[PDB]
Amino acid sequence: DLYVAGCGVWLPPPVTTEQALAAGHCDRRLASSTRMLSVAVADKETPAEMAALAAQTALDRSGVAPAHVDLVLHASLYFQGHHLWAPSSYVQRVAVGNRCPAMEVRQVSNGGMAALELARAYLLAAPDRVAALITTGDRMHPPGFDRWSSDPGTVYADGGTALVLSRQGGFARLRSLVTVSEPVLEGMHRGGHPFGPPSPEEQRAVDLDAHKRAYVAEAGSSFSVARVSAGQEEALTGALEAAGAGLDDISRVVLPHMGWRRLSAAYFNKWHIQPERTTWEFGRRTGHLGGGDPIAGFDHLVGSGRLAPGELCLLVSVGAGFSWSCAVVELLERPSWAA
Amino acid sequence: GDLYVAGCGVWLPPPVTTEQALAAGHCDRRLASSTRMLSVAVADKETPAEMAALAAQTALDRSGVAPAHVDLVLHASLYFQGHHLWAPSSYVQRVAVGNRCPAMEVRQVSNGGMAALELARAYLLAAPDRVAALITTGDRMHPPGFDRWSSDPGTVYADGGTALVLSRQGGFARLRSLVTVSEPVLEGMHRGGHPFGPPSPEEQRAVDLDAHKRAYVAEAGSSFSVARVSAGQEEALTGALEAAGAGLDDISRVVLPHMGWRRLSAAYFNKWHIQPERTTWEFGRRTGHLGGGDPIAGFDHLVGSGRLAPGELCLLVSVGAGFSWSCAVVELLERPSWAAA
Ligand SMILES: CCC(=O)NCCNC(=O)CCNC(=O)[C@H](O)C(C)(C)COP(=O)(O)O
Ligand SMILES: CCC(=O)NCCNC(=O)CCNC(=O)[C@H](O)C(C)(C)COP(=O)(O)O
Repeated sequence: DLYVAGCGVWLPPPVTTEQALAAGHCDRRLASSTRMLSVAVADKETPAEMAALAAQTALDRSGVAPAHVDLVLHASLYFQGHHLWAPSSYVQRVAVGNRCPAMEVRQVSNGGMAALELARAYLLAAPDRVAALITTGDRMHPPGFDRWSSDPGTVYADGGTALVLSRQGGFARLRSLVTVSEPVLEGMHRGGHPFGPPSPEEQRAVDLDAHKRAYVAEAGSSFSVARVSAGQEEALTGALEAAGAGLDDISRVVLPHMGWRRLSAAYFNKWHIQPERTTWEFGRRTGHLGGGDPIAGFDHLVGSGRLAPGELCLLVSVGAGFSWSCAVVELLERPSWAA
Repeated sequence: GDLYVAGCGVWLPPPVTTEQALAAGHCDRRLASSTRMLSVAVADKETPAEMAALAAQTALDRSGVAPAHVDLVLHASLYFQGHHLWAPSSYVQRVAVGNRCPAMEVRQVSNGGMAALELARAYLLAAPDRVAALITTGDRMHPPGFDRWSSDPGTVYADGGTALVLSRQGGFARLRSLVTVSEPVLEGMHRGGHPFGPPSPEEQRAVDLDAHKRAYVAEAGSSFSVARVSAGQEEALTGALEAAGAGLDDISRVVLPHMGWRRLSAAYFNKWHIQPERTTWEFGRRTGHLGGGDPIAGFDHLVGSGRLAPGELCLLVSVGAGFSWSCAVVELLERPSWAAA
């Protein structure tokens, strides 16, 4: 199989829900239903800057030489700051210093696990390949984005994450990785008829709620909820089965950093697992890093010593489209940078 | 090189002539002359993923490959896809494939099609039972954010979609080589901020790549910039030729980016001493730059117009800001039924 050789995050200072309420960015009803405590917010740091910083951390920990990094993939879900510019080449220039292929991979909030899929294949496609770097980075600022209200129920963070995947060795083994696609749901996140062509553009601003309501009215709530539930179930069961494990075999579940209401509907009141078995407390203080959530969550569990050698971790990620990815990761040893 | 091209296609909206552009004040006479563009495909109502999906329907139908045999869908683009936090690749998959393999975006600015081809090749090769992959491109380069004539003087940007179906099973052409080169020292040329510092957080509402280029060159040096670009292009060319066991003289047709005449002459005609008549120059100058899509559209043109004969070799040439370069040698095995004589 493949190994996680390194990982890291770069998170700008948090803004608390209390500060957000006082600043008017946020209403009480939303604070209450999401149960968020705080979210990382950048000042001047741009998406690729934060990704390269996380990447520098992940690479240092991995100890992998630049020449053994055979691919760089940068994932993100929002504007990277400069049109017709190569943010992955920035990540490569600053964090890696080598000349392998560097490109972007996007799959909305599932982008990190999507990049992991392509990185796994790339490493397996040739016998001499060693490692791949995956990064994520996003800066969810005005004018085009409202971290509290553009997609109500999820509060968006600024920051970067990174993971080093390796065929040679590492502190954890990737026991399975399964990705599920249900493209009938793609219209849920755009204008135009759900089952026809998209409408004309909308750069500022992001308003996901209206598009969802329109989708549901056309396809029906029954259809929408059932297709979403089914896709999530396929990813879970596929990943667990591929790893020879059941959900009871899992010590910690890395969930997306969504608000409480969404996490309860999707996971807690569905799978009947307890919050303490998940990254809920970490996520509710961090915010949604898009495709980066499973990397940030795994890094936190490992870094804080909350995952022990021999224990299995389940990564859970979902993106508009829809796409789902689940992965089972086995911790082999506590890395030197952990507690 | 045991991969095949099984299908390809394009969907191009109606052309706007340079004459129309000149009359509209979108183009000046100096630019028209220097680029020698005749026309550019321009979309009216069509959006990027819509055009990509149309090209994919064409590519898939031509390939005869079953949707179930499509194991990966990659959609490449260089500009805003029309909706944020929305998945254009899933639109492409819903409309053109109707299957449930992974579907995602790959970007590498104007090298995005070949970058997707690199990842698709690896994906197909990574498990013994995988069959085909679909790569698409699509962009719509409209005002106010973009000026297709002036945002990047020297290249005129097109709206349109392209698609290619790659297969391990079989197809009408064989992928003999594909090589990608990366020179990330050049990344600053296409953004604000210091070339060797962090990107500026100040967004440039109207894209002006010429301003960014001038700032980069003033800092990194003109000589350094030209040479590093030249070298990257040379590495990709020679690498792809060597990997295919071929020399430039063995290549019957060259698919070049749809840049303006001045750029093509500097980068290719006066450098490689190859004939414009041996390239897709005439097709490109009527189509415009489709970003990562050029090599697909150019290859599609050559095959569909019957200009490539069985046994003959084709060189695909692609470059993107970053910079990244990709070249590929494709061998035509048979004239596909959808082609002309
Ligand atoms: C950045 C956008 C993105 O990719 N988000 C990940 C996908 N979005 C979600 O998973 C949010 C949860 N939404 C759903 O499960 C379905 O769409 C529902 C259940 C039909 C509506 O959800 P709701 O808005 O009520 O929370
Ligand atoms: C922005 C879309 C995109 O990715 N385009 C591919 C990269 N851009 C180009 O290749 C344009 C040609 N530019 C170059 O060859 C180098 O930048 C030079 C040689 C340093 C300056 O070229 P010029 O702008 O004078 O034509």
